[PDB]
Amino acid sequence: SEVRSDRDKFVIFLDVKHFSPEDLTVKVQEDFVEIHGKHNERQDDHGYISREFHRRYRLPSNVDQSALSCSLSADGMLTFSGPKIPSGVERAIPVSR
Amino acid sequence: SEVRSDRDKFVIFLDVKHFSPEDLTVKVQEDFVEIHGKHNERQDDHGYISREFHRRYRLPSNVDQSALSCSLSADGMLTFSGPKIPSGVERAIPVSR
Repeated sequence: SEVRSDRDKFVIFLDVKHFSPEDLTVKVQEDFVEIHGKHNERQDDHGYISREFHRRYRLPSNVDQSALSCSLSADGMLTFSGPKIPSGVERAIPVSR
Repeated sequence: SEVRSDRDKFVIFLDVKHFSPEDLTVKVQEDFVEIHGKHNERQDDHGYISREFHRRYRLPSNVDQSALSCSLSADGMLTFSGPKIPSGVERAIPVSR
């Protein structure tokens, strides 16, 4: 987990390496991002393992909830992001190298 | 997880370091050991995290189900064990050093 928020955007990075994309759900409700995962795996000798989590995050009030995106990388990182809407009211300048 | 089984006993070791003793349940049913854990934690900014698992293990038919024990170590290791009942039918000899 890393949650980053700047003037331009809000981003959640969440390591979910033990989960398949179909195991995950992401919902936004009442100004919270709600992320759930559940993965079940058969073991040797008729055992099984279930891994499960929930993560609730507060969503800043200026994130555009009509422009949210979420993706899962091949290496198991979930990225959830949204741009911030300008309200009309120091500014970092990128240094290229 | 490590599951060990010798002529004397059956032992499950399971790392549950993110769980409190009150978060865990252990049940034996239909020749399976069923271990569950769920731990919820409040975060900063009104977030929360839930961690949850299930682990089902087959219990050997010769384990004495009247003499099962389970404990959680300070460092978060769960040990579940039972002795085997002698049936009446090579044998390792310990080497002390």
